[PDB]
Amino acid sequence: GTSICTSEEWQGLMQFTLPVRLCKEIELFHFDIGPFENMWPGIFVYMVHRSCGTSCFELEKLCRFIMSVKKNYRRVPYHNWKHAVTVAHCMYAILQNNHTLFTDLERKGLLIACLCHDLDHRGFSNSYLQKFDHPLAALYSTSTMEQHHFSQTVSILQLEGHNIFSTLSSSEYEQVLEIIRKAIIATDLALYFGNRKQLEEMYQTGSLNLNNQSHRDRVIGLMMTACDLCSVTKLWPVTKLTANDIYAEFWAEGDEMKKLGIQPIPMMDRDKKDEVPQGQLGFYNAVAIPCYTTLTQILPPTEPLLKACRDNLSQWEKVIRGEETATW
Ligand SMILES: Nc1nc2c(Cl)cccc2s1
Ligand code: NI
Ligand code: NI
Repeated sequence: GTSICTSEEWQGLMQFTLPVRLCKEIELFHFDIGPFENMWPGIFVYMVHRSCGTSCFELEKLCRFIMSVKKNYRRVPYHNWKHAVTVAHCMYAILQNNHTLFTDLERKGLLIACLCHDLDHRGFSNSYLQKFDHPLAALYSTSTMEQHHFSQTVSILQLEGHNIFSTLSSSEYEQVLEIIRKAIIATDLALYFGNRKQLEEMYQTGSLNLNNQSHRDRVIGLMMTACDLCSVTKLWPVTKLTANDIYAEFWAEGDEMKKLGIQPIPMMDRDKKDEVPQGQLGFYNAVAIPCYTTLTQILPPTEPLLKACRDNLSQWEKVIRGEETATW
């Protein structure tokens, strides 16, 4: 089912104003929402306003939406409200450096998609649900969770006075849902591998063209992935801390696989922490680097995200060689 924010919750956010000093920081790729928990909702409003305009959605309908989107996230270590807003910010940063490539309808859809992309997450992966045949795996055969995430989004839209997209033409309403659906589905990392490879080939052969709708969906696809993984693009100490959350969640799933007579993969096994560095190294070379490498080629203003990822790759190599500092 679906939860609704209180009258007290959405009204408090409307009064919200972003401290002056933050306006300058929020624009940067490396900005870290972490030290500002109370502000997160109003941080998103700010990004929506700056990107899509103040007269984009009715403020009340938007604020009701956001605080209900907050409440429908779970107290899991990683795939939580904190993550949703961190992905939204990275998208906002990309959009601001690439504003005129994307239409007004796309930007609003992509920002909403990022905030909604992990809705009602349980801390269990696609592997888990399909290995053990959860009812979600039978209803959604591929990209299982990502389909539930979008289904959750639509359910929140259908709440009393929550529909932010109502003041669009019925044709544009169809379009923005499809943009959102295609964005949320693209966060399934299984799909990423094929997407990047294809996008790379289209760029090298020069056939890439943003006026071709199928190309746009793919670039949007890579952008979604870039935002999903942006923890690997923050400053090393922030990157290190977030990893602890990702693994805290991985390990609790491993704790379930054991009882049902399965040795879970090394990455999810809490008695196998020693492999974590080399696992990150592998994940950067196989997924992260190539994702930010390709995105930069397509959108050169996004280059700082790749610089920061190369930076964190280097720090994981340092941890492997035993050169690790304290960092808490
Ligand atoms: N830093 C991050 N690491 C991972 C791994 Cl190892 C698997 C899947 C997603 C992510 S995000
Ligand atoms: Ni997800
Ligand atoms: Ni995510």
